Amino acid sequence: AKTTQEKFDALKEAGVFSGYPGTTDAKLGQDMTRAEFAKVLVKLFGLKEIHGQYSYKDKNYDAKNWAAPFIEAVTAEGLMQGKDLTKKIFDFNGKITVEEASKTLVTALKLEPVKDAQNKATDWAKGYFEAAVNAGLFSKDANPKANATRAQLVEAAFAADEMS
Ligand SMILES: [Cl-]
Ligand SMILES: [Cl-]
Repeated sequence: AKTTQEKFDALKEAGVFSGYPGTTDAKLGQDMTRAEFAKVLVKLFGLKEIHGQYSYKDKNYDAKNWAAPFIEAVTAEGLMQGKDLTKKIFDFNGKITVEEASKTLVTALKLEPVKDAQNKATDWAKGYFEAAVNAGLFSKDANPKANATRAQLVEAAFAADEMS
């Protein structure tokens, strides 16, 4: 049984997660931005970065934003969409949620959302969260609406990698 720390160390070795300067602390209790999570997905699934395309209207979403090539890759791949679709806002500094991460991973693994799933997720996500739980990516007792912890994302990424 690998611990969350051992799963993180393996993912860091692989270039999927990064740690922090000066310490071996992986901050497993802390949160992750949507920009960072798009980079995680690009590394985890070996996606091509997309330069010189900008699908969203967020302020400071341009060539000087380090995250755009990753955000564009997960967008073209169908993994992430904006937080709001009429204004085309990605919310790159916003934190990724359990249920958002669930939808990305379920889609990337070509799994099927569960129809008429009953759980605490936002309506759009109930099926994705349920599919993610059933695949072992998140615990049934996780809060789907919460910001996902780095621990949770490590576990989910690790499991997804094994399924691929
Ligand atoms: Cl921590
Ligand atoms: Cl969990």
